[PDB]
Amino acid sequence: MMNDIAHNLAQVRDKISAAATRCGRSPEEITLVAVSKTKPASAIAEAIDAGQRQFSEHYVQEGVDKIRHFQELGVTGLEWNFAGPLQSNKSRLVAEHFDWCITIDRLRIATRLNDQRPAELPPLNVLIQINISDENSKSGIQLAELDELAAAVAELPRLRLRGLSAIPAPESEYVRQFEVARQMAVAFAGLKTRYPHIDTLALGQSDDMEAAIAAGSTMVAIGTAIFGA
Repeated sequence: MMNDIAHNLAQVRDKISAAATRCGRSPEEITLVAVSKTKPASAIAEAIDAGQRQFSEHYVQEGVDKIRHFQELGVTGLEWNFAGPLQSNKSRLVAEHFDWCITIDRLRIATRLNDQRPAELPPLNVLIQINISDENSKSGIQLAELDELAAAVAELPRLRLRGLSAIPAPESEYVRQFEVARQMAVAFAGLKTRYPHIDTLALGQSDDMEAAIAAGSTMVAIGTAIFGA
């Protein structure tokens, strides 16, 4: 027998592996992040018992409480991503506790995170979020704004610019999912030619995973398919 979370993780990892191989990539090129927002520490603990080490949280206090909880238990090897929209007033908590911030879309927030990172911690890994296809969102920048933001973020020494992220508008057609993901892959490839250690393209959830992986995503973030509704 397996518990549901372990079963689900095995299923998702296998789908990712098959997609990678199918498009000529090594499965190791794709990092699975478990989206644990709204799920209790006990659920994360089951995921950890099933080998999962990287988790994404959307709400600052919830995430910090979980991070502290596992620190207190002495659980090692975890990586925590903050992937919610970040309000200025909560930036210090993120800077003090997270390993990655996925949603950088303004210089002011990057600068605060940089300035609030404790001296004893590694630099905070960051991705610049692109609004690639969502006319109904104000989160993420337009691609035309990327050069300006990336140059500024790259000069913040307590951050490490690692690449790009995006959450496309939901799309029913595979061909459109792929076209949008391809646009992100092109932007990502270009960024690599201009900055060091650009190695992360955070793109794709369950319904658009196949398109994202085929296009070049390196980091997929899955919630419901791991933890249930």
